[PDB]
Amino acid sequence: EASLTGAGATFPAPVYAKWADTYQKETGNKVNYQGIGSSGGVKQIIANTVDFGASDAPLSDEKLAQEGLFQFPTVIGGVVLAVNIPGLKSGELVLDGKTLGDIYLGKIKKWDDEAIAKLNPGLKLPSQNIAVVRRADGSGTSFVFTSYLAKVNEEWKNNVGTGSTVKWPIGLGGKGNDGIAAFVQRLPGAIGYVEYAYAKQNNLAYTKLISADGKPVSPTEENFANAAKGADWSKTFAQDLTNQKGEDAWPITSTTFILIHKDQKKPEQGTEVLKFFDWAYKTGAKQANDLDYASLPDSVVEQVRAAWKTNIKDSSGKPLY
Repeated sequence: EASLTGAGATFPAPVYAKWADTYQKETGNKVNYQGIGSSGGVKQIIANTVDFGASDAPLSDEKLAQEGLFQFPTVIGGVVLAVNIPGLKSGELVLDGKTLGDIYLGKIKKWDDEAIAKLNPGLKLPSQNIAVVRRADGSGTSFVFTSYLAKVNEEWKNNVGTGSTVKWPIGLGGKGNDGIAAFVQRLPGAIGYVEYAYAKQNNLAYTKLISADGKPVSPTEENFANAAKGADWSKTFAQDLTNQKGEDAWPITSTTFILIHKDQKKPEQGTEVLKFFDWAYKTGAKQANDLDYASLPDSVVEQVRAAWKTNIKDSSGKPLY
Protein backbone atom coordinates (compact mmCIF):
# COMPACT_ATOMS: atom_id res chain seq x y z
CA GLU A 1 0.00 0.00 0.00
CA ALA A 2 1.54 3.27 -1.16
CA SER A 3 0.53 6.80 -0.36
CA LEU A 4 1.23 9.00 -3.38
CA THR A 5 0.81 12.71 -3.86
CA GLY A 6 0.16 14.64 -7.02
CA ALA A 7 -0.68 18.25 -7.70
CA GLY A 8 -1.46 20.58 -10.54
CA ALA A 9 -3.97 20.86 -13.37
CA THR A 10 -7.66 21.06 -12.52
CA PHE A 11 -8.57 20.27 -16.17
CA PRO A 12 -8.33 16.45 -15.56
CA ALA A 13 -8.93 16.51 -11.80
CA PRO A 14 -12.39 14.86 -12.07
CA VAL A 15 -10.98 11.83 -13.83
CA TYR A 16 -7.83 11.65 -11.72
CA ALA A 17 -10.02 11.74 -8.61
CA LYS A 18 -12.27 8.98 -9.90
CA TRP A 19 -9.30 6.84 -10.92
CA ALA A 20 -7.74 7.38 -7.50
CA ASP A 21 -10.96 6.36 -5.70
CA THR A 22 -11.31 3.23 -7.77
CA TYR A 23 -7.64 2.36 -7.44
CA GLN A 24 -7.82 2.58 -3.69
CA LYS A 25 -10.93 0.33 -3.64
CA GLU A 26 -9.22 -2.25 -5.81
CA THR A 27 -5.64 -2.16 -4.46
CA GLY A 28 -5.54 -0.12 -1.28
CA ASN A 29 -3.04 2.34 -2.74
CA LYS A 30 -3.84 5.92 -1.93
CA VAL A 31 -3.41 8.79 -4.39
CA ASN A 32 -3.98 12.30 -3.05
CA TYR A 33 -4.37 14.85 -5.88
CA GLN A 34 -4.45 18.59 -5.26
CA GLY A 35 -6.01 20.69 -7.99
CA ILE A 36 -3.94 23.89 -7.76
CA GLY A 37 -3.55 24.62 -11.47
CA SER A 38 -0.87 23.62 -13.89
CA SER A 39 1.55 26.39 -12.98
CA GLY A 40 1.51 25.27 -9.37
CA GLY A 41 1.88 21.65 -10.44
CA VAL A 42 5.08 22.40 -12.29
CA LYS A 43 6.40 24.42 -9.34
CA GLN A 44 5.67 21.62 -6.90
CA ILE A 45 7.24 18.81 -8.89
CA ILE A 46 10.36 20.93 -9.42
CA ALA A 47 10.36 21.65 -5.65
CA ASN A 48 10.03 17.87 -4.95
CA THR A 49 7.01 18.45 -2.78
CA VAL A 50 4.84 15.88 -4.57
CA ASP A 51 5.44 12.55 -6.20
CA PHE A 52 4.06 13.81 -9.52
CA GLY A 53 3.03 17.10 -11.05
CA ALA A 54 0.29 17.67 -13.60
CA SER A 55 0.13 20.36 -16.29
CA ASP A 56 -2.07 20.77 -19.35
CA ALA A 57 0.65 22.91 -20.95
CA PRO A 58 3.57 20.76 -22.08
CA LEU A 59 7.13 21.55 -21.10
CA SER A 60 9.59 21.68 -23.95
CA ASP A 61 12.13 18.92 -24.45
CA GLU A 62 14.83 21.36 -23.35
CA LYS A 63 12.98 22.43 -20.20
CA LEU A 64 12.30 18.82 -19.26
CA ALA A 65 16.03 18.05 -19.66
CA GLN A 66 17.05 21.09 -17.63
CA GLU A 67 14.80 19.98 -14.77
CA GLY A 68 15.48 16.25 -15.00
CA LEU A 69 11.77 15.66 -15.73
CA PHE A 70 9.81 13.28 -17.94
CA GLN A 71 6.30 14.14 -19.17
CA PHE A 72 3.53 11.88 -20.45
CA PRO A 73 -0.06 12.51 -21.58
CA THR A 74 -3.06 10.91 -19.90
CA VAL A 75 -6.44 11.88 -21.47
CA ILE A 76 -7.94 14.24 -24.05
CA GLY A 77 -10.45 16.84 -22.89
CA GLY A 78 -12.16 19.90 -24.28
CA VAL A 79 -12.54 23.47 -23.20
CA VAL A 80 -16.06 24.91 -23.51
CA LEU A 81 -17.71 28.22 -22.89
CA ALA A 82 -20.10 27.81 -19.98
CA VAL A 83 -22.75 30.51 -20.12
CA ASN A 84 -25.61 31.83 -18.05
CA ILE A 85 -27.91 33.44 -20.65
CA PRO A 86 -31.51 34.24 -19.82
CA GLY A 87 -33.97 32.35 -21.96
CA LEU A 88 -31.50 30.12 -23.82
CA LYS A 89 -30.88 26.44 -23.19
CA SER A 90 -27.67 24.52 -23.25
CA GLY A 91 -26.07 24.10 -26.66
CA GLU A 92 -28.23 26.62 -28.45
CA LEU A 93 -25.77 29.46 -28.87
CA VAL A 94 -23.02 29.19 -31.50
CA LEU A 95 -19.86 31.31 -31.32
CA ASP A 96 -16.91 31.50 -33.66
CA GLY A 97 -13.31 32.23 -32.75
CA LYS A 98 -13.22 35.84 -33.88
CA THR A 99 -16.36 36.78 -32.01
CA LEU A 100 -15.36 34.82 -28.91
CA GLY A 101 -12.11 36.75 -28.95
CA ASP A 102 -14.05 40.03 -29.30
CA ILE A 103 -16.06 39.09 -26.23
CA TYR A 104 -12.88 38.40 -24.26
CA LEU A 105 -11.39 41.70 -25.55
CA GLY A 106 -14.41 43.57 -24.12
CA LYS A 107 -15.49 44.78 -27.56
CA ILE A 108 -18.82 42.94 -27.40
CA LYS A 109 -20.78 43.84 -24.24
CA LYS A 110 -24.27 42.42 -24.60
CA TRP A 111 -25.56 38.98 -25.59
CA ASP A 112 -27.78 40.43 -28.38
CA ASP A 113 -24.83 42.12 -30.09
CA GLU A 114 -25.17 42.04 -33.86
CA ALA A 115 -22.07 39.87 -34.28
CA ILE A 116 -23.66 37.24 -31.99
CA ALA A 117 -27.08 37.57 -33.66
CA LYS A 118 -25.46 36.99 -37.06
CA LEU A 119 -24.02 33.68 -35.85
CA ASN A 120 -27.42 32.77 -34.39
CA PRO A 121 -30.00 34.05 -36.83
CA GLY A 122 -32.94 32.08 -35.50
CA LEU A 123 -32.43 32.92 -31.89
CA LYS A 124 -34.02 35.45 -29.58
CA LEU A 125 -31.10 36.91 -27.68
CA PRO A 126 -31.54 38.90 -24.44
CA SER A 127 -30.29 42.41 -23.81
CA GLN A 128 -28.16 41.04 -20.96
CA ASN A 129 -24.73 42.32 -20.12
CA ILE A 130 -21.97 39.81 -20.80
CA ALA A 131 -20.05 39.06 -17.59
CA VAL A 132 -16.68 37.68 -18.73
CA VAL A 133 -15.01 35.18 -16.40
CA ARG A 134 -11.40 34.04 -16.69
CA ARG A 135 -8.85 32.29 -14.47
CA ALA A 136 -7.18 34.03 -11.56
CA ASP A 137 -4.57 31.30 -11.10
CA GLY A 138 -1.78 30.14 -13.37
CA SER A 139 -3.61 27.74 -15.63
CA GLY A 140 -3.12 25.23 -18.39
CA THR A 141 -6.75 25.71 -19.39
CA SER A 142 -5.88 29.39 -19.85
CA PHE A 143 -2.84 28.35 -21.89
CA VAL A 144 -5.03 26.23 -24.21
CA PHE A 145 -7.78 28.84 -24.38
CA THR A 146 -5.43 31.75 -25.17
CA SER A 147 -3.51 29.57 -27.61
CA TYR A 148 -6.82 29.12 -29.43
CA LEU A 149 -7.78 32.78 -29.26
CA ALA A 150 -4.43 33.82 -30.74
CA LYS A 151 -5.13 31.66 -33.79
CA VAL A 152 -8.59 33.13 -34.43
CA ASN A 153 -8.41 36.76 -33.31
CA GLU A 154 -5.47 38.84 -34.44
CA GLU A 155 -6.13 41.63 -31.98
CA TRP A 156 -5.95 39.09 -29.16
CA LYS A 157 -2.77 37.57 -30.61
CA ASN A 158 -1.03 40.96 -30.81
CA ASN A 159 -2.20 42.55 -27.61
CA VAL A 160 -2.78 39.76 -25.08
CA GLY A 161 -1.06 36.72 -26.52
CA THR A 162 -0.82 33.24 -25.13
CA GLY A 163 0.02 32.15 -21.64
CA SER A 164 -0.92 30.34 -18.49
CA THR A 165 -1.25 33.86 -17.14
CA VAL A 166 -1.97 36.91 -19.35
CA LYS A 167 -3.08 40.50 -18.92
CA TRP A 168 -6.83 39.94 -19.35
CA PRO A 169 -8.55 42.91 -21.02
CA ILE A 170 -11.74 42.32 -19.04
CA GLY A 171 -13.17 39.62 -16.81
CA LEU A 172 -13.51 38.50 -13.28
CA GLY A 173 -11.03 36.04 -11.89
CA GLY A 174 -12.11 32.55 -10.85
CA LYS A 175 -9.79 30.14 -9.05
CA GLY A 176 -9.54 26.80 -10.84
CA ASN A 177 -11.97 25.27 -13.26
CA ASP A 178 -14.31 24.91 -10.27
CA GLY A 179 -14.08 28.61 -9.56
CA ILE A 180 -15.10 29.58 -13.07
CA ALA A 181 -18.00 27.11 -12.96
CA ALA A 182 -19.18 28.63 -9.70
CA PHE A 183 -18.95 32.18 -11.09
CA VAL A 184 -20.95 31.22 -14.17
CA GLN A 185 -23.67 29.68 -11.98
CA ARG A 186 -23.97 32.77 -9.78
CA LEU A 187 -23.83 35.44 -12.47
CA PRO A 188 -26.62 36.05 -14.96
CA GLY A 189 -24.98 36.84 -18.28
CA ALA A 190 -21.70 35.08 -17.52
CA ILE A 191 -19.37 33.40 -19.93
CA GLY A 192 -16.41 31.38 -18.67
CA TYR A 193 -14.07 28.84 -20.16
CA VAL A 194 -13.92 25.47 -18.41
CA GLU A 195 -12.99 21.92 -19.18
CA TYR A 196 -16.22 20.22 -20.32
CA ALA A 197 -16.79 18.08 -17.22
CA TYR A 198 -17.05 21.23 -15.15
CA ALA A 199 -19.93 22.46 -17.31
CA LYS A 200 -21.73 19.14 -17.68
CA GLN A 201 -21.37 17.91 -14.09
CA ASN A 202 -22.54 21.32 -12.77
CA ASN A 203 -25.51 21.46 -15.12
CA LEU A 204 -24.18 24.60 -16.79
CA ALA A 205 -25.28 25.61 -20.25
CA TYR A 206 -22.52 25.77 -22.85
CA THR A 207 -22.11 26.93 -26.44
CA LYS A 208 -21.39 25.31 -29.72
CA LEU A 209 -18.30 26.54 -31.57
CA ILE A 210 -17.29 26.80 -35.21
CA SER A 211 -14.62 24.27 -36.12
CA ALA A 212 -11.43 25.11 -37.98
CA ASP A 213 -13.18 23.84 -41.10
CA GLY A 214 -15.98 26.33 -40.56
CA LYS A 215 -18.79 24.10 -39.29
CA PRO A 216 -20.79 24.31 -36.03
CA VAL A 217 -19.74 21.55 -33.63
CA SER A 218 -21.00 20.40 -30.26
CA PRO A 219 -18.54 19.55 -27.47
CA THR A 220 -18.64 15.81 -26.94
CA GLU A 221 -16.10 13.17 -26.01
CA GLU A 222 -16.04 11.96 -29.60
CA ASN A 223 -15.49 15.44 -30.94
CA PHE A 224 -12.53 15.95 -28.57
CA ALA A 225 -11.16 12.69 -29.90
CA ASN A 226 -11.78 13.86 -33.48
CA ALA A 227 -9.69 16.99 -32.85
CA ALA A 228 -6.76 14.64 -32.16
CA LYS A 229 -7.12 12.31 -35.13
CA GLY A 230 -4.50 14.25 -37.11
CA ALA A 231 -1.98 14.21 -34.28
CA ASP A 232 1.34 12.59 -35.13
CA TRP A 233 1.92 11.28 -31.64
CA SER A 234 4.97 9.29 -32.78
CA LYS A 235 6.82 12.61 -33.18
CA THR A 236 6.01 14.10 -29.79
CA PHE A 237 3.53 13.91 -26.95
CA ALA A 238 3.29 17.73 -27.01
CA GLN A 239 0.49 17.84 -29.56
CA ASP A 240 -1.41 21.02 -30.39
CA LEU A 241 -5.13 20.16 -30.45
CA THR A 242 -6.59 23.61 -30.93
CA ASN A 243 -8.31 24.66 -34.15
CA GLN A 244 -7.57 21.38 -35.91
CA LYS A 245 -8.98 20.37 -39.27
CA GLY A 246 -11.49 17.63 -39.86
CA GLU A 247 -15.14 16.79 -39.43
CA ASP A 248 -16.61 17.29 -36.01
CA ALA A 249 -13.28 18.46 -34.56
CA TRP A 250 -13.98 20.42 -31.39
CA PRO A 251 -11.78 23.53 -31.82
CA ILE A 252 -10.60 23.96 -28.19
CA THR A 253 -9.24 20.49 -27.39
CA SER A 254 -6.20 19.53 -25.35
CA THR A 255 -4.38 16.63 -23.81
CA THR A 256 -2.79 16.98 -20.37
CA PHE A 257 0.42 15.72 -18.85
CA ILE A 258 1.99 14.15 -15.81
CA LEU A 259 5.52 15.21 -14.78
CA ILE A 260 7.91 12.99 -12.84
CA HIS A 261 11.62 13.00 -12.16
CA LYS A 262 13.82 10.76 -14.29
CA ASP A 263 16.14 10.08 -11.32
CA GLN A 264 13.74 8.95 -8.61
CA LYS A 265 15.21 9.59 -5.19
CA LYS A 266 12.26 7.70 -3.69
CA PRO A 267 12.17 4.86 -6.16
CA GLU A 268 9.34 2.97 -4.53
CA GLN A 269 7.19 6.12 -4.82
CA GLY A 270 8.08 6.44 -8.49
CA THR A 271 7.44 2.77 -9.15
CA GLU A 272 3.98 3.10 -7.63
CA VAL A 273 3.17 6.28 -9.57
CA LEU A 274 3.84 4.41 -12.78
CA LYS A 275 1.72 1.48 -11.55
CA PHE A 276 -1.19 3.85 -10.89
CA PHE A 277 -1.10 5.45 -14.34
CA ASP A 278 -0.50 2.06 -16.01
CA TRP A 279 -3.60 0.75 -14.25
CA ALA A 280 -5.48 3.81 -15.45
CA TYR A 281 -4.49 3.18 -19.07
CA LYS A 282 -5.39 -0.53 -18.79
CA THR A 283 -8.65 -0.29 -16.85
CA GLY A 284 -9.65 3.36 -16.59
CA ALA A 285 -11.28 4.16 -19.89
CA LYS A 286 -14.89 3.79 -18.82
CA GLN A 287 -14.22 6.13 -15.91
CA ALA A 288 -12.68 8.70 -18.26
CA ASN A 289 -15.35 8.27 -20.88
CA ASP A 290 -18.04 8.66 -18.08
CA LEU A 291 -16.59 12.10 -17.47
CA ASP A 292 -16.37 12.85 -21.22
CA TYR A 293 -12.59 12.58 -21.51
CA ALA A 294 -11.42 10.81 -24.63
CA SER A 295 -8.79 8.14 -24.27
CA LEU A 296 -5.42 8.21 -25.89
CA PRO A 297 -4.95 5.63 -28.64
CA ASP A 298 -3.29 2.42 -27.60
CA SER A 299 -0.25 3.32 -29.65
CA VAL A 300 0.31 6.37 -27.47
CA VAL A 301 0.01 4.30 -24.31
CA GLU A 302 2.63 1.99 -25.73
CA GLN A 303 4.89 4.96 -26.44
CA VAL A 304 4.50 6.04 -22.82
CA ARG A 305 5.35 2.58 -21.48
CA ALA A 306 8.42 2.34 -23.74
CA ALA A 307 9.54 5.75 -22.56
CA TRP A 308 9.03 4.87 -18.91
CA LYS A 309 11.42 1.95 -19.35
CA THR A 310 14.18 4.14 -20.71
CA ASN A 311 13.65 7.32 -18.71
CA ILE A 312 12.60 6.52 -15.14
CA LYS A 313 15.31 5.02 -12.97
CA ASP A 314 16.62 4.93 -9.42
CA SER A 315 19.93 6.57 -8.45
CA SER A 316 21.79 3.46 -9.39
CA GLY A 317 20.42 3.49 -12.94
CA LYS A 318 17.88 0.74 -12.49
CA PRO A 319 14.64 1.20 -14.50
CA LEU A 320 11.48 1.50 -12.48
CA TYR A 321 9.22 0.08 -15.16
